[PDB]
Amino acid sequence: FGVKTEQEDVLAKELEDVNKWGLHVFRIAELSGNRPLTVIMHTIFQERDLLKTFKIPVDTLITYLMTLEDHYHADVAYHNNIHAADVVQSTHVLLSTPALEAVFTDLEILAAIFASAIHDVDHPGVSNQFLINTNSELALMYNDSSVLENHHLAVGFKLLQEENCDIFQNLTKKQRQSLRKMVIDIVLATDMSKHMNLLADLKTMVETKKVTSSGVLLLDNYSDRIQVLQNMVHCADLSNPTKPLQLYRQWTDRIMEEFFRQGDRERERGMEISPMCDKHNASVEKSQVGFIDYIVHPLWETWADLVHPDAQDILDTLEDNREWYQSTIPQ
Ligand SMILES: O=c1c2cccnc2n(-c2cccc([N+](=O)[O-])c2)c(=O)n1Cc1ccncc1
Ligand SMILES: [Mg+2]
Ligand SMILES: [Zn+2]
Repeated sequence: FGVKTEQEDVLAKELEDVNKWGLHVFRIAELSGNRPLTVIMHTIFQERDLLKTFKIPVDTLITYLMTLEDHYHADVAYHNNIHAADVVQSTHVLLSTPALEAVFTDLEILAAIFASAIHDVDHPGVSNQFLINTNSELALMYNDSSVLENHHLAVGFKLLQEENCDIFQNLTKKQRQSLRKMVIDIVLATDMSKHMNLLADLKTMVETKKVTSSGVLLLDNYSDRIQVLQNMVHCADLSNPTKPLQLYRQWTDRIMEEFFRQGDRERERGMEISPMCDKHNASVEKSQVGFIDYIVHPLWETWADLVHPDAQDILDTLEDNREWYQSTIPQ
Protein backbone atom coordinates (compact mmCIF):
# COMPACT_ATOMS: atom_id res chain seq x y z
CA PHE A 1 0.00 0.00 0.00
CA GLY A 2 2.83 2.40 0.94
CA VAL A 3 1.33 3.37 4.30
CA LYS A 4 1.97 1.75 7.69
CA THR A 5 -0.56 -0.61 9.21
CA GLU A 6 -2.21 0.73 12.36
CA GLN A 7 -0.11 -1.65 14.53
CA GLU A 8 3.04 -0.36 12.76
CA ASP A 9 1.98 3.23 13.42
CA VAL A 10 1.44 2.49 17.13
CA LEU A 11 4.89 0.79 17.13
CA ALA A 12 6.46 3.85 15.45
CA LYS A 13 4.96 6.15 18.06
CA GLU A 14 6.40 4.02 20.90
CA LEU A 15 9.82 4.15 19.24
CA GLU A 16 9.83 7.96 19.55
CA ASP A 17 11.04 7.23 23.11
CA VAL A 18 14.12 5.28 21.86
CA ASN A 19 16.41 8.02 23.29
CA LYS A 20 14.79 7.93 26.78
CA TRP A 21 15.46 5.88 29.91
CA GLY A 22 12.36 3.73 30.58
CA LEU A 23 11.26 2.99 27.02
CA HIS A 24 8.17 0.70 27.04
CA VAL A 25 10.28 -2.21 25.83
CA PHE A 26 7.71 -4.97 26.59
CA ARG A 27 5.04 -3.07 24.65
CA ILE A 28 7.44 -2.80 21.69
CA ALA A 29 8.05 -6.57 21.95
CA GLU A 30 4.29 -7.18 21.63
CA LEU A 31 3.56 -4.57 18.91
CA SER A 32 6.48 -5.82 16.75
CA GLY A 33 5.41 -9.50 16.75
CA ASN A 34 8.24 -10.42 19.14
CA ARG A 35 10.86 -8.49 17.14
CA PRO A 36 12.02 -6.00 19.80
CA LEU A 37 15.73 -6.54 19.10
CA THR A 38 15.35 -6.18 15.30
CA VAL A 39 13.15 -3.04 15.45
CA ILE A 40 15.14 -1.33 18.20
CA MET A 41 18.50 -2.05 16.54
CA HIS A 42 17.21 -0.87 13.14
CA THR A 43 15.86 2.37 14.66
CA ILE A 44 19.18 3.06 16.45
CA PHE A 45 21.32 2.28 13.36
CA GLN A 46 19.16 4.70 11.28
CA GLU A 47 19.25 7.39 14.03
CA ARG A 48 23.06 7.23 14.39
CA ASP A 49 23.51 6.96 10.56
CA LEU A 50 25.45 3.71 10.86
CA LEU A 51 24.16 2.20 7.60
CA LYS A 52 25.65 5.03 5.54
CA THR A 53 28.85 5.36 7.61
CA PHE A 54 29.66 1.62 7.41
CA LYS A 55 27.97 0.95 4.03
CA ILE A 56 25.65 -1.71 5.49
CA PRO A 57 22.97 -2.85 3.01
CA VAL A 58 19.57 -2.43 4.66
CA ASP A 59 18.33 -5.93 3.68
CA THR A 60 21.57 -7.44 5.05
CA LEU A 61 21.04 -5.60 8.39
CA ILE A 62 17.43 -6.72 8.75
CA THR A 63 18.34 -10.32 7.78
CA TYR A 64 21.24 -10.44 10.25
CA LEU A 65 19.14 -8.85 13.01
CA MET A 66 16.24 -11.29 12.52
CA THR A 67 18.73 -14.18 12.51
CA LEU A 68 20.40 -12.95 15.77
CA GLU A 69 17.01 -12.49 17.44
CA ASP A 70 15.95 -15.99 16.30
CA HIS A 71 18.92 -17.41 18.26
CA TYR A 72 17.67 -16.00 21.55
CA HIS A 73 15.49 -18.66 23.19
CA ALA A 74 11.76 -17.77 23.43
CA ASP A 75 11.35 -20.27 26.31
CA VAL A 76 13.96 -18.47 28.52
CA ALA A 77 12.20 -15.96 30.82
CA TYR A 78 14.97 -13.40 31.32
CA HIS A 79 17.93 -13.99 28.96
CA ASN A 80 15.91 -13.63 25.79
CA ASN A 81 15.52 -11.16 22.92
CA ILE A 82 13.63 -8.64 25.09
CA HIS A 83 16.58 -8.41 27.47
CA ALA A 84 18.97 -8.03 24.51
CA ALA A 85 16.81 -5.17 23.09
CA ASP A 86 16.74 -3.49 26.55
CA VAL A 87 20.52 -3.67 26.95
CA VAL A 88 20.99 -2.27 23.41
CA GLN A 89 18.60 0.61 24.09
CA SER A 90 20.09 1.36 27.51
CA THR A 91 23.63 1.42 26.04
CA HIS A 92 22.25 3.75 23.30
CA VAL A 93 21.05 6.19 25.97
CA LEU A 94 24.31 6.02 27.98
CA LEU A 95 26.38 6.69 24.81
CA SER A 96 24.54 10.01 24.39
CA THR A 97 25.23 11.40 27.89
CA PRO A 98 26.53 15.03 27.85
CA ALA A 99 29.76 14.06 29.64
CA LEU A 100 30.65 11.76 26.72
CA GLU A 101 29.80 14.08 23.79
CA ALA A 102 32.29 13.67 20.90
CA VAL A 103 34.38 11.19 22.92
CA PHE A 104 33.74 8.00 20.89
CA THR A 105 34.25 7.25 17.21
CA ASP A 106 31.55 5.77 15.03
CA LEU A 107 33.40 2.41 15.10
CA GLU A 108 33.52 2.48 18.93
CA ILE A 109 29.78 3.31 18.98
CA LEU A 110 29.13 0.44 16.52
CA ALA A 111 31.15 -1.87 18.83
CA ALA A 112 29.21 -0.97 21.99
CA ILE A 113 25.78 -1.38 20.31
CA PHE A 114 26.65 -4.63 18.46
CA ALA A 115 28.19 -6.11 21.65
CA SER A 116 24.98 -5.22 23.54
CA ALA A 117 22.81 -6.90 20.88
CA ILE A 118 24.77 -10.18 20.90
CA HIS A 119 25.87 -10.32 24.56
CA ASP A 120 23.48 -13.15 25.70
CA VAL A 121 22.61 -14.82 22.38
CA ASP A 122 21.81 -18.57 22.59
CA HIS A 123 21.65 -18.40 26.42
CA PRO A 124 20.19 -21.71 27.69
CA GLY A 125 18.74 -20.11 30.85
CA VAL A 126 21.22 -21.80 33.20
CA SER A 127 24.45 -20.56 34.78
CA ASN A 128 28.05 -21.25 33.86
CA GLN A 129 28.37 -23.41 36.98
CA PHE A 130 25.40 -25.59 35.95
CA LEU A 131 27.05 -26.19 32.57
CA ILE A 132 30.38 -26.97 34.25
CA ASN A 133 28.90 -29.38 36.84
CA THR A 134 27.05 -31.41 34.23
CA ASN A 135 30.18 -31.74 32.02
CA SER A 136 28.36 -30.03 29.15
CA GLU A 137 30.01 -29.94 25.72
CA LEU A 138 30.01 -26.12 25.94
CA ALA A 139 31.97 -26.23 29.20
CA LEU A 140 34.40 -28.76 27.66
CA MET A 141 35.00 -26.49 24.63
CA TYR A 142 35.60 -23.40 26.73
CA ASN A 143 37.58 -24.98 29.60
CA ASP A 144 35.02 -23.92 32.22
CA SER A 145 36.14 -20.28 31.73
CA SER A 146 33.49 -17.65 30.87
CA VAL A 147 31.69 -20.52 29.10
CA LEU A 148 28.46 -18.66 28.25
CA GLU A 149 30.15 -15.32 27.45
CA ASN A 150 32.59 -16.97 25.05
CA HIS A 151 29.63 -18.79 23.44
CA HIS A 152 27.52 -15.60 23.04
CA LEU A 153 30.45 -14.00 21.13
CA ALA A 154 31.11 -17.09 18.93
CA VAL A 155 27.42 -17.30 17.97
CA GLY A 156 27.07 -13.53 17.37
CA PHE A 157 30.02 -13.60 14.97
CA LYS A 158 29.20 -17.00 13.38
CA LEU A 159 25.73 -15.83 12.32
CA LEU A 160 27.37 -13.18 10.06
CA GLN A 161 28.16 -16.12 7.76
CA GLU A 162 24.51 -17.05 7.11
CA GLU A 163 22.88 -16.02 3.81
CA ASN A 164 22.96 -12.23 3.35
CA CYS A 165 23.93 -11.68 7.02
CA ASP A 166 27.44 -10.10 6.82
CA ILE A 167 26.65 -6.59 7.98
CA PHE A 168 30.44 -5.86 8.12
CA GLN A 169 31.08 -6.90 4.51
CA ASN A 170 32.20 -3.35 3.50
CA LEU A 171 34.45 -2.61 6.50
CA THR A 172 38.21 -2.71 5.87
CA LYS A 173 40.30 -5.42 7.60
CA LYS A 174 41.67 -2.69 9.93
CA GLN A 175 38.12 -1.63 10.85
CA ARG A 176 37.05 -5.30 11.33
CA GLN A 177 40.03 -6.18 13.50
CA SER A 178 39.43 -3.13 15.72
CA LEU A 179 35.67 -3.72 15.92
CA ARG A 180 36.16 -7.40 16.75
CA LYS A 181 38.63 -6.72 19.57
CA MET A 182 36.35 -4.11 21.15
CA VAL A 183 33.27 -6.35 20.91
CA ILE A 184 35.14 -9.29 22.49
CA ASP A 185 36.55 -7.09 25.29
CA ILE A 186 33.06 -5.75 26.08
CA VAL A 187 31.13 -9.10 26.07
CA LEU A 188 33.75 -11.05 28.08
CA ALA A 189 33.48 -8.26 30.70
CA THR A 190 29.74 -9.05 31.20
CA ASP A 191 30.69 -12.25 33.12
CA MET A 192 29.60 -11.35 36.69
CA SER A 193 32.77 -13.01 38.01
CA LYS A 194 34.60 -9.98 36.51
CA HIS A 195 32.40 -7.35 38.24
CA MET A 196 34.55 -6.40 41.25
CA ASN A 197 37.74 -5.98 39.21
CA LEU A 198 35.81 -3.99 36.59
CA LEU A 199 34.37 -1.73 39.31
CA ALA A 200 37.83 -1.37 40.94
CA ASP A 201 39.30 0.02 37.71
CA LEU A 202 36.29 2.32 37.08
CA LYS A 203 36.86 3.83 40.56
CA THR A 204 40.56 4.41 39.78
CA MET A 205 39.53 6.11 36.54
CA VAL A 206 37.11 8.39 38.40
CA GLU A 207 39.95 9.15 40.87
CA THR A 208 42.17 10.34 37.96
CA LYS A 209 39.18 11.74 36.00
CA LYS A 210 40.24 14.36 33.48
CA VAL A 211 37.98 16.69 31.49
CA THR A 212 38.29 19.27 28.71
CA SER A 213 37.10 22.81 29.70
CA SER A 214 33.38 22.73 28.96
CA GLY A 215 33.85 19.41 30.60
CA VAL A 216 33.45 16.30 28.48
CA LEU A 217 35.54 13.29 29.59
CA LEU A 218 39.11 12.94 28.28
CA LEU A 219 40.22 9.43 27.21
CA ASP A 220 43.70 9.23 25.60
CA ASN A 221 44.40 5.50 25.13
CA TYR A 222 42.61 2.25 24.21
CA SER A 223 42.78 0.97 27.80
CA ASP A 224 40.76 3.93 29.13
CA ARG A 225 38.33 3.99 26.22
CA ILE A 226 37.56 0.26 26.32
CA GLN A 227 37.31 0.37 30.12
CA VAL A 228 34.54 3.01 29.86
CA LEU A 229 32.79 1.02 27.11
CA GLN A 230 33.00 -2.23 29.14
CA ASN A 231 31.56 -0.54 32.23
CA MET A 232 28.87 1.21 30.14
CA VAL A 233 27.48 -2.09 28.75
CA HIS A 234 27.89 -3.75 32.19
CA CYS A 235 25.80 -0.84 33.64
CA ALA A 236 23.21 -1.43 30.88
CA ASP A 237 23.18 -5.17 31.70
CA LEU A 238 22.61 -4.27 35.39
CA SER A 239 20.18 -1.40 34.65
CA ASN A 240 16.82 -3.08 35.56
CA PRO A 241 16.68 -1.59 39.17
CA THR A 242 17.32 1.92 37.76
CA LYS A 243 14.21 1.81 35.53
CA PRO A 244 10.66 2.80 36.62
CA LEU A 245 9.28 0.30 39.11
CA GLN A 246 6.67 -1.04 36.63
CA LEU A 247 9.52 -2.14 34.32
CA TYR A 248 11.86 -3.25 37.15
CA ARG A 249 9.23 -5.57 38.67
CA GLN A 250 8.65 -7.24 35.28
CA TRP A 251 12.41 -7.97 35.04
CA THR A 252 12.55 -9.29 38.63
CA ASP A 253 9.63 -11.69 37.96
CA ARG A 254 11.41 -12.93 34.83
CA ILE A 255 14.84 -13.49 36.41
CA MET A 256 13.23 -15.23 39.40
CA GLU A 257 11.29 -17.46 36.97
CA GLU A 258 14.55 -18.39 35.18
CA PHE A 259 16.49 -18.91 38.47
CA PHE A 260 13.74 -21.04 40.09
CA ARG A 261 13.61 -23.17 36.93
CA GLN A 262 17.36 -23.83 37.24
CA GLY A 263 16.82 -24.67 40.95
CA ASP A 264 14.08 -27.13 40.00
CA ARG A 265 16.50 -28.81 37.55
CA GLU A 266 19.29 -28.88 40.16
CA ARG A 267 16.88 -30.38 42.74
CA GLU A 268 15.55 -33.09 40.41
CA ARG A 269 19.20 -33.94 39.50
CA GLY A 270 20.36 -34.21 43.13
CA MET A 271 22.65 -31.20 42.78
CA GLU A 272 23.02 -28.48 45.38
CA ILE A 273 20.63 -25.66 44.53
CA SER A 274 22.45 -22.50 43.39
CA PRO A 275 22.12 -19.21 45.30
CA MET A 276 18.76 -17.49 44.70
CA CYS A 277 17.36 -20.54 42.77
CA ASP A 278 15.29 -22.21 45.53
CA LYS A 279 11.59 -21.46 45.11
CA HIS A 280 10.93 -23.07 48.53
CA ASN A 281 13.49 -20.89 50.34
CA ALA A 282 13.43 -17.46 48.67
CA SER A 283 13.50 -13.90 50.06
CA VAL A 284 12.79 -11.86 46.92
CA GLU A 285 12.48 -8.47 48.64
CA LYS A 286 15.53 -9.01 50.92
CA SER A 287 17.51 -10.25 47.91
CA GLN A 288 16.71 -7.17 45.78
CA VAL A 289 17.79 -4.80 48.57
CA GLY A 290 21.05 -6.79 48.86
CA PHE A 291 21.54 -6.85 45.09
CA ILE A 292 21.17 -3.06 45.00
CA ASP A 293 23.32 -2.31 48.09
CA TYR A 294 26.17 -4.67 47.23
CA ILE A 295 26.28 -4.66 43.40
CA VAL A 296 24.02 -2.20 41.55
CA HIS A 297 24.24 0.97 43.68
CA PRO A 298 28.07 0.79 44.02
CA LEU A 299 28.41 0.40 40.24
CA TRP A 300 25.95 3.17 39.31
CA GLU A 301 27.16 5.63 41.98
CA THR A 302 30.64 5.23 40.46
CA TRP A 303 29.28 5.69 36.90
CA ALA A 304 27.31 8.77 38.03
CA ASP A 305 30.57 10.22 39.40
CA LEU A 306 32.29 9.61 36.03
CA VAL A 307 29.54 11.47 34.14
CA HIS A 308 28.46 13.84 36.96
CA PRO A 309 25.70 15.18 36.97
CA ASP A 310 24.27 13.35 33.91
CA ALA A 311 23.10 10.22 35.80
CA GLN A 312 21.47 11.89 38.82
CA ASP A 313 17.87 10.96 37.94
CA ILE A 314 18.85 7.34 37.14
CA LEU A 315 20.57 7.13 40.54
CA ASP A 316 17.53 8.77 42.26
CA THR A 317 15.22 6.18 40.67
CA LEU A 318 17.47 3.34 41.84
CA GLU A 319 17.34 4.70 45.41
CA ASP A 320 13.51 5.03 45.28
CA ASN A 321 13.16 1.43 44.07
CA ARG A 322 15.57 0.24 46.79
CA GLU A 323 13.40 1.93 49.43
CA TRP A 324 10.22 0.42 47.91
CA TYR A 325 11.60 -3.13 48.18
CA GLN A 326 13.00 -2.38 51.66
CA SER A 327 9.56 -1.23 52.82
CA THR A 328 8.06 -4.45 51.35
CA ILE A 329 10.19 -6.93 53.35
CA PRO A 330 7.89 -8.84 55.73
CA GLN A 331 9.41 -8.58 59.25
O1 LIG B 1 20.06 -8.19 36.53
C1 LIG B 1 19.77 -8.81 37.59
C2 LIG B 1 18.43 -8.65 38.23
C3 LIG B 1 17.48 -7.85 37.69
C4 LIG B 1 16.17 -7.71 38.36
C5 LIG B 1 15.93 -8.40 39.51
N1 LIG B 1 16.93 -9.24 40.07
C6 LIG B 1 18.11 -9.39 39.51
N2 LIG B 1 19.11 -10.25 40.10
C7 LIG B 1 18.88 -11.00 41.35
C8 LIG B 1 17.90 -11.94 41.49
C9 LIG B 1 17.74 -12.64 42.81
C10 LIG B 1 18.56 -12.33 43.84
C11 LIG B 1 19.64 -11.30 43.70
N3 LIG B 1 20.52 -10.99 44.78
O2 LIG B 1 21.41 -10.20 44.67
O3 LIG B 1 20.40 -11.62 45.96
C12 LIG B 1 19.77 -10.67 42.49
C13 LIG B 1 20.43 -10.39 39.44
O4 LIG B 1 21.29 -11.12 39.94
N4 LIG B 1 20.75 -9.66 38.21
C14 LIG B 1 22.09 -9.83 37.58
C15 LIG B 1 22.23 -11.21 36.97
C16 LIG B 1 21.35 -11.45 35.81
C17 LIG B 1 21.40 -12.64 35.21
N5 LIG B 1 22.27 -13.67 35.69
C18 LIG B 1 23.06 -13.49 36.71
C19 LIG B 1 23.06 -12.19 37.43
MG1 LIG C 1 25.29 -12.67 30.24
ZN1 LIG D 1 22.58 -9.72 29.84
